[PDB]
Amino acid sequence: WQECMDYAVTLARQAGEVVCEAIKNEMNVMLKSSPVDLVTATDQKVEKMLISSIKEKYPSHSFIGEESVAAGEKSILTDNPTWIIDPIDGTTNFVHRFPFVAVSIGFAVNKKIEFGVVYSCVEGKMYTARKGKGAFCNGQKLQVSQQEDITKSLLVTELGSSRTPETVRMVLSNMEKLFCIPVHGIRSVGTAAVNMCLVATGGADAYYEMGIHCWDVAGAGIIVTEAGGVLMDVTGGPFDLMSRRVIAANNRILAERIAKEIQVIPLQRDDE
Amino acid sequence: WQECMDYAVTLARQAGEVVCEAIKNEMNVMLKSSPVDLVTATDQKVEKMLISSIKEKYPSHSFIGEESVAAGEKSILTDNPTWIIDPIDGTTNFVHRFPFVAVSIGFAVNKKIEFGVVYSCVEGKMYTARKGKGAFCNGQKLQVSQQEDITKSLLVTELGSSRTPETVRMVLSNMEKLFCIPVHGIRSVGTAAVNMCLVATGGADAYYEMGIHCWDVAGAGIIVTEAGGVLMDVTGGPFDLMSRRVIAANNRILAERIAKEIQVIPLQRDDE
Ligand SMILES: O=P([O-])([O-])O[C@@H]1[C@H](O)[C@H](O)[C@@H](O)[C@H](O)[C@H]1O
Ligand SMILES: O=P([O-])([O-])O[C@@H]1[C@H](O)[C@H](O)[C@@H](O)[C@H](O)[C@H]1O
Ligand SMILES: [Ca+2]
Ligand SMILES: [Ca+2]
Ligand SMILES: [Ca+2]
Ligand SMILES: [Ca+2]
Ligand SMILES: [Ca+2]
Ligand SMILES: [Ca+2]
Ligand SMILES: [Cl-]
Ligand SMILES: [Cl-]
Repeated sequence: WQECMDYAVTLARQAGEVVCEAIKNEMNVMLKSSPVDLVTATDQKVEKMLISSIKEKYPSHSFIGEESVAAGEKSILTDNPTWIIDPIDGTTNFVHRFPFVAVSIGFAVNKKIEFGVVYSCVEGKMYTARKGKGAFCNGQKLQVSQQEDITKSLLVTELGSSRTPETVRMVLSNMEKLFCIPVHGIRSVGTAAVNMCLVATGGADAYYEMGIHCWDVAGAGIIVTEAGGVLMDVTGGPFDLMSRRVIAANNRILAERIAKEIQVIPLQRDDE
Repeated sequence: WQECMDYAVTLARQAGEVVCEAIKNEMNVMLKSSPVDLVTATDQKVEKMLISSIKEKYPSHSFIGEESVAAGEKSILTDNPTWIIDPIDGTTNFVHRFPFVAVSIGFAVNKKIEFGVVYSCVEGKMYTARKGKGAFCNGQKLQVSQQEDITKSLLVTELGSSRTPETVRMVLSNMEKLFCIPVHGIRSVGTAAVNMCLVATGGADAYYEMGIHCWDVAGAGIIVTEAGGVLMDVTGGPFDLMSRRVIAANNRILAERIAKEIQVIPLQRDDE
């Protein structure tokens, strides 16, 4: 797998420069399922680049990509080596030139993530992790924080892609409960992968969100765990790559305290 | 005033050095008005260093410093050349190693801001702006976005320092109104100065918040305006550096719209 991983990094840095060059220019913004669900030509171009370059070196491997799924593909995970890709995580940020956009790649064999590569191109941070090998950012080994007291934690989360009054009110309600525990604060950088990568570095204590997809957490999840953290479903149950929900914390203590506070929003699984 | 400005940029970098060095070490985290209102020995020393270095060259100038005010000094602005200082804007981030901390310095004469210096030490970004000279970040001229459609804007704001149910509910409700207009999204990096600087670059279209202090925005405000932006009061009226309220936008079109949507949160002015 090291051959594939080293290849993924080269590919990530490559797709990374395409994105980071495109960000400097005027874009043609297009909508997908709503006026806030955006996509551009770069999202599509980069994804086709990645898939081709991968199936060119590894023709037997399967692929699960955000735009490919929107192109007609089904997001079904088998035991076969599968590349779970998100060409640009932070499309809205990308469109606005907000300094946080990443290229995310996850690789799963036997339905388990072997390695994850997350490239934050604007800042030039390459986050990588291989099962049992550790998590790193530009050669620097990562380690999650040791905070076990919720009232002294810094959390990260996003408001979501939905504008439905009920869904929104529930998200804000969950945000309120945690906020008033209280915790030191809540941050929102604009991308699931980076938010999680910040938890891995220890700059944030935990991340939680409902509404995400497999391509959002496939690369960063392994990075949090290899940094010493834990992944979990919002329900307190085990993490599920297709569940649309996740809690990426420094330790099990915060994860369960957070789970205890938030109310689940009904979501449709990616494998349905 | 240019001499003062040149001296300011130097002092800010020197302070930035100190802050960014301490951020990697063990620190004594103390409390101010509550368990979530923090301060560290670095906040205290950096301010003392700044005020002393300034008082040496310009002994006839006045100062307004967060920690000085906390120590008993009153935040009263006069027509005399006053240095409005925020040693560390983003103390909670500092304590958590969250990659966004800034040293802010605002210089006012006749109660108007002449220049501002904001140094984001972790990123090594020096934001500066003299009235009528333009705003720059590391020697590159800044310019706000041109979005006049609120439904395509990206806003930045913070949840605040209060955990009072009543207040937290107004903050989240104001957030709910803007989010469901809808807007493309809402971000929170954890520091008012940087949030405003991101608006000056165009990465975000507008920033708003009620609860900040004069030292939080004295430096970044001139950067937004010099970048082509506008500072406004939540009432839609002119900006009042001592009111605890602010709307820093790319243009008046968006600013007026935000002021229309949000509800005022009762607060004690800095001059009361
Ligand atoms: O659309 P995308 O920009 O690839 O990814 C989005 C980002 O990860 C965002 O932070 C998260 O809150 C959304 O749920 C995702 O869909
Ligand atoms: O305490 P400080 O970190 O210097 O300043 C705070 C930060 O700027 C924060 O982002 C803002 O939301 C608060 O209102 C400020 O008081
Ligand atoms: Ca998307
Ligand atoms: Ca994407
Ligand atoms: Ca994504
Ligand atoms: Ca403070
Ligand atoms: Ca401060
Ligand atoms: Ca501050
Ligand atoms: Cl905070
Ligand atoms: Cl958002």
